[PDB]
Amino acid sequence: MRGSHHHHHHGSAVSAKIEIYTWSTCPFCMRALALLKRKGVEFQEYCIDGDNEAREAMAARANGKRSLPQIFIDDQHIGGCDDIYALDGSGKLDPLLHS
Repeated sequence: MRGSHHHHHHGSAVSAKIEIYTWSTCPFCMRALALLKRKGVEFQEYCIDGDNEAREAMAARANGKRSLPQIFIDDQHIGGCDDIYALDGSGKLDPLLHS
């Protein structure tokens, strides 16, 4: 196990769980995607183009909301494009990501 290792009782290593439900061609979804990509974070996109079932699954987790996109971090609901950009503008997004 050669290398410069970091020790702080992590045990098994996980990182921020970031999810975004999208339509690929939605300009608001695209805008939210761009922000996340710029940050360089690892995340999961659920592109649900024309997928009615997945939308109902999304709405179940997002306060019944069916608007796109819907964003989650560590299983907490962040909201849509405006929401994440508002958090970033007030310096609240990076420590959720989480740095």
